[PDB]
Amino acid sequence: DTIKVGVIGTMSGPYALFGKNYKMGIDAWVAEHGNKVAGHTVEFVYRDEVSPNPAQSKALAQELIVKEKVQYLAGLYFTPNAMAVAPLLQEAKVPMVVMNAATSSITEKSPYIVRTSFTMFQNTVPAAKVAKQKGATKVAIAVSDYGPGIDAETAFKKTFEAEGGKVVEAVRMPLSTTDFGPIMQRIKNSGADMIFTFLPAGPPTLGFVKAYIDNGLKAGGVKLMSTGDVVTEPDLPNIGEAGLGILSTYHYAVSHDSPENKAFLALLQKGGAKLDEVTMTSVAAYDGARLIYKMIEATSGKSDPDKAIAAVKGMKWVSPRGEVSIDPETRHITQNVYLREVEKVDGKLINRELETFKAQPDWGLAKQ
Ligand code: NA
Repeated sequence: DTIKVGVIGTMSGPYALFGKNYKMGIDAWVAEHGNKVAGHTVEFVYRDEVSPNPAQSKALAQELIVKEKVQYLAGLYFTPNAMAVAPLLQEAKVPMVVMNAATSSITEKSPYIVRTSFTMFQNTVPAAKVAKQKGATKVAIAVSDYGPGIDAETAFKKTFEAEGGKVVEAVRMPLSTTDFGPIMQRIKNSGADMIFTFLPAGPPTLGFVKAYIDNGLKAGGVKLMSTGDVVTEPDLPNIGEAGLGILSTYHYAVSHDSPENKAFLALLQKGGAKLDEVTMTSVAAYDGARLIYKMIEATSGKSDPDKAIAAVKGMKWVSPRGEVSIDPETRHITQNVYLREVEKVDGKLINRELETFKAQPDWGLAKQ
């Protein structure tokens, strides 16, 4: 009668907050909705992804399938880890609800993947539109050198150049980069008036932003446009008031002003989470738990991945982030993308949402 769900996330190490947020978001879901579905108890089992390490995530998934007999897998912070698990799913008859990894093609790697996070194209196409609206003419792109960074670079170049913008520099930064000073010097030298950047949220984003400020680019009038990965709320106090004014596009802000988001923050606090630790992976986990409960109801708690996936395709609901749906073609969450600016409101640094771009699909797949 117990159905287990195996959640793989960054539970320890440099990215620990992001995996802790999967547990926070699932705990919030359970605080509201309970742990019973279709006459079964649902139990979430957590395993630690740690870092980009495909073989490790493959092995964790296989252990969860064999030893824990999970009916569903979920989580996956890093793209390469999600890619390692994807080819297992159909033979194992276990769906995977991706709660972060954001490279567009992940959903194409199995019929049994559904994604409740975001894609890089989805958030980057609005960033390029806003860059043009804000008067940028020459942009330097700097992205981490792996799947989602390459998607962000491609999306920004294509969209910005179609708007008449020029990309004057494009740097793919190794994931291991910790000293960002030389990159900042290269950007200065390029004469770009704006930077567009993505790095995975965690130490790389903190380092990049601090170098952008401390090397004087921000005060020198080189504006920063990022995806929201680069300015996650728990790092705003670590950047401090020097981060005021940084622009980003993203599908979720802790400051989102809606009744559903206010209720979600209350549930996070009631499930045991702290507000200044809340990140985007919590909302992807909360919505991913909704989809898992729907799949269990649709299948009466029996393993039947074809019926489970069919039940979530086309589903529409109001998330804490805004109105969302699962596109049946891509199995990716269609959602608003917001333009935000780092602001201080009632003594707190937040990403204030200034503009909405409604109902964005995964632009990386939508024109195929
Ligand atoms: Na597809």
